[PDB]
Amino acid sequence: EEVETFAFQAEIAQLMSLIINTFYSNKEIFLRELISNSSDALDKIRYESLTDPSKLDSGKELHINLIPNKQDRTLTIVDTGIGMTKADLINNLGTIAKSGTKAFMEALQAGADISMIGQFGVGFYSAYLVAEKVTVITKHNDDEQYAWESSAGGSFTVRTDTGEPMGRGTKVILHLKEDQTEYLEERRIKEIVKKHSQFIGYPITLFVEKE
Ligand SMILES: CCNC(=O)c1nnn(-c2cc(C(C)C)c(O)cc2O)c1-c1ccc(CNCC2CCCCC2)cc1
Repeated sequence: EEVETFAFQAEIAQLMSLIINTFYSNKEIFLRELISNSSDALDKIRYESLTDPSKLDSGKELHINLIPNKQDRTLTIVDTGIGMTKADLINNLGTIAKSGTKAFMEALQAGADISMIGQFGVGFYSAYLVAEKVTVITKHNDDEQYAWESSAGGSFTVRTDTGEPMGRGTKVILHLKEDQTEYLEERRIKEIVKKHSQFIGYPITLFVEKE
């Protein structure tokens, strides 16, 4: 193996129903959240590079790419952000899933708008509105490349990854549900990016396919 399995420390089930009962009607939100996460990690590497420019030896270009693949039924979002160590990976998709759900449910009960979801650290899980499964590949300067994977059931895996090296950053592959292929269409992606992510301060490039 060298594959490790972790049980969700929270009810990810409770998070998932909250996300359904909050965004099922506007699923395109997932793109906003993932792009927003990318921008966050890009801000971090930018910031660290100011004090230590050798942080950029793993890649100088700071960007976000979107890659639909109809044949595979995947939407992939790549960024050249700071990436996650193994511990960052578990902290951000596991640990925070518990405390961030708790925090976000409290704020919603007190009247906060749903659009705050990203601020409670659980925006990533909106991906499960469109994806049956999600793989996260990540690389941080201070660690090896890892692959995280979950169908948002009771568990997720982490493994040392041995695919193509990214130099630094994070790639999220959405294995879309059969009924949500619309997020593979160029026009659709474009509209969502225009609508939600126009103020993102890094270039966001859609890779259109040939047909
Ligand atoms: C420890 C240093 N590493 C990073 O922080 C990092 N590196 N890559 N990413 C990253 C993560 C995701 C999701 C899988 C969680 C992503 O879609 C894209 C990313 O670049 C991240 C990342 C980790 C967490 C988040 C979530 N931020 C919530 C935060 C809460 C307080 C308000 C401001 C925003 C967003 C991006």
